[PDB]
Amino acid sequence: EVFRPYAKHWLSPLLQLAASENNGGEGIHYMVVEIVATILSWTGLATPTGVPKDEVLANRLLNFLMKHVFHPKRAVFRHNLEIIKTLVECWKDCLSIPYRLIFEKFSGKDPNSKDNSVGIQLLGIVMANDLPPYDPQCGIQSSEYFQALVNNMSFVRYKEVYAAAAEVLGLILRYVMERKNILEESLCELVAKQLKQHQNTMEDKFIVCLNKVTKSFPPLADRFMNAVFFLLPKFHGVLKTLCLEVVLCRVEGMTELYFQLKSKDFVQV
Repeated sequence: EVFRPYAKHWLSPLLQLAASENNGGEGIHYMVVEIVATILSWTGLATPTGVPKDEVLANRLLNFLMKHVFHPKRAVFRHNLEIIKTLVECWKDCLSIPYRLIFEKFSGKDPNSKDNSVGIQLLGIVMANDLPPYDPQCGIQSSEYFQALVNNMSFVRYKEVYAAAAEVLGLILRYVMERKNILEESLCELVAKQLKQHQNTMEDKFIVCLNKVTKSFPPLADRFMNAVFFLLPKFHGVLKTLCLEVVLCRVEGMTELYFQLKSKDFVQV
């Protein structure tokens, strides 16, 4: 409260101490956690984008944050992602997005692990405010950048990679087709191709992926819902709720639909 009125010129030095590498402890440690839990309780009175030095310090802050958010045990990991989410929902204006570093997380070709996931959850964090990935500035060669992201659904060992992956590609398609873009169909037919290849050996993976996409971008199901009509008696149990939920996704555009739901024996289910 000594610093609650007098806070407007009190954001640079603590962020220097925070985002500096030498900080008395590695990782997102207790000092920088209480720094961010302090400074984010300054809404309205304080704003960082009035100087570009605070912008590059905020980029350095979130960059070092990105360098250290794994921390194997679960509760502090969710705490790390909570700190990330709070920063990019409070400040989020001078924090012009550092891409070209999430590629280093989700581009890990080891198809027997779960190390790739942190970049995907971060990708959901940065995206589902408003913001699109693949800025023109980051030199990633877009096809590779999106191909390595969309390959993540054959990673069928842990759910934490591919469930989150399909769930954020739904958000990708939703944001890139609410407003216009050239780069839409290059990814839409890409994720269509990925589902087209993965759909034929493992079916529950296909149906969970389609469920997660239809959470945010509906109409991709129509080119598979006829095959979901094909496999409507092929599942029984926990998968069936998601099986019927992808049906619920596309009903209002549909026309006949009751002959098919009838012919797959609606009364007993």
